[PDB]
Amino acid sequence: AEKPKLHYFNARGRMESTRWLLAAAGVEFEEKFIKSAEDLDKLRNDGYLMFQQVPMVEIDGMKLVQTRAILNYIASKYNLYGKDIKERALIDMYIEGIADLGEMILLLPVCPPEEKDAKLALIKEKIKNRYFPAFEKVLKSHGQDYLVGNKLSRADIHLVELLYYVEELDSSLISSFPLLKALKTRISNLPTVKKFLQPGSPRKPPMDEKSLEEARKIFRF
Amino acid sequence: AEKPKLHYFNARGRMESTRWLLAAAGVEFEEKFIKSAEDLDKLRNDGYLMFQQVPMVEIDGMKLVQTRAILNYIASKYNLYGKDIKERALIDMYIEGIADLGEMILLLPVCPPEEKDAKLALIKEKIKNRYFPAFEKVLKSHGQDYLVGNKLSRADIHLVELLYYVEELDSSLISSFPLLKALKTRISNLPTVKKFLQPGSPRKPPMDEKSLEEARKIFRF
Ligand SMILES: N[C@@H](CCC(=O)N[C@@H](CSCc1ccccc1)C(=O)NCC(=O)O)C(=O)O
Ligand SMILES: N[C@@H](CCC(=O)N[C@@H](CSCc1ccccc1)C(=O)NCC(=O)O)C(=O)O
Repeated sequence: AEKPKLHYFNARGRMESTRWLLAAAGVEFEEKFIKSAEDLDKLRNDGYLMFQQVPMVEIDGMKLVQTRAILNYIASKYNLYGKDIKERALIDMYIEGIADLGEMILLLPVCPPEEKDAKLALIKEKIKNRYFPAFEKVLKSHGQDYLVGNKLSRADIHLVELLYYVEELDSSLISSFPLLKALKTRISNLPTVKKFLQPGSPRKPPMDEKSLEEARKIFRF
Repeated sequence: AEKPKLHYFNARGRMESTRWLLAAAGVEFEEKFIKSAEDLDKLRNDGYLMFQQVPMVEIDGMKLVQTRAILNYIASKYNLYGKDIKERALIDMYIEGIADLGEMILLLPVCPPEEKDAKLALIKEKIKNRYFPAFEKVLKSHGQDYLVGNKLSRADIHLVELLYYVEELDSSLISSFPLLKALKTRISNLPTVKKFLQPGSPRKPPMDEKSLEEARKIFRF
């Protein structure tokens, strides 16, 4: 209990951006998986989850419960949040555009089957016209290697993680965006991220039929 | 252009928590309203909106675009974000539970009319069982006047703003939560917030038939 213990089920879900921030920061974590609905209710009843939900992360003696509260703490603790407030204002504006798009991709497996391909067509229109041009534009304006202060931050890890999810959606979207392609390569070869991308890591896979089935059972949605 | 200029339409919407944070911090702002869809496209074409959307806030020479990026900057600039990172980790966990609930109430006027009362019944179940007990519990644990460091922060203004929206939904929900009732009274009598609650302020009203009509026209949803 010096190693962060991330409480969640065995899936990408809402824990994955934390798994990537901690691993890129070189921190080693421990995971306690929720296998059943009763695993989640025990957690609730013991007073571990402030709003009855997970992600939950035991770190520095706190039972931290919200995604954005978990990430903001880790990003500050490990110097991945910029040097001053004008610098983390640019990081929050970029990474919140990334969480808007990321929420669309995250929830797409739960979409009503009629809607599913209309939603997917809308997510590809947003990537082409709105989100990727915006980020191509900040990398093109300063011509530096990193999104914000010519120093690695959480905006780069949160953006590259998303570029991996968009590549699984359709590997053709990124092709007209050369500076994003370059940033993906670059952050993917950093030793901490490279370790994480390798075959034995705590990194999780796409949601399939059986994970979504387990997710509906545990979280009763 | 020393006064922040908040760009949005003339409604509560996603700008209202900024209107409350700035006003409680004693800052005076200016508002440029979007009246039409073309008012929004001019803004887009001039390169003011990074992801083609509003809220947008011109502050300290930045055209800041995301809600959480706007609020995090103002809250840091005006000392409303806690003293250290363990203190803003508690503020982010509390205020993100408040934004979950607040998103439900915000979007309720746009819900499909079949669904509307089932959604409203669900929001009242969440308030009674999940969100208000959680906050009653932190005020009861330390017995202090403020949610986080016995000093006013953004967690108190964001929570009281919500207690006003829940009171318009159903004035009976808060009654079994005495310490929240007390915090509402207390923050409402601070001179900056009191000024804002008074009849001539930049504070906005509930969404009605005609505001939602104007909102669908400007934002094409
Ligand atoms: N805003 C919260 C959201 C948390 C949340 O919704 N958690 C879900 C689990 S994450 C849900 C999920 C499942 C499948 C795919 C994506 C997300 C949960 O615990 N549900 C039980 C409850 O509400 O009582 C956060 O970011 O931490
Ligand atoms: N995550 C963004 C969300 C921004 C957003 O959705 N903005 C809307 C305006 S806010 C929408 C709204 C309307 C009525 C009631 C609640 C919210 C917008 O500009 N839409 C145009 C577009 O997407 O191209 C934020 O927090 O800033």
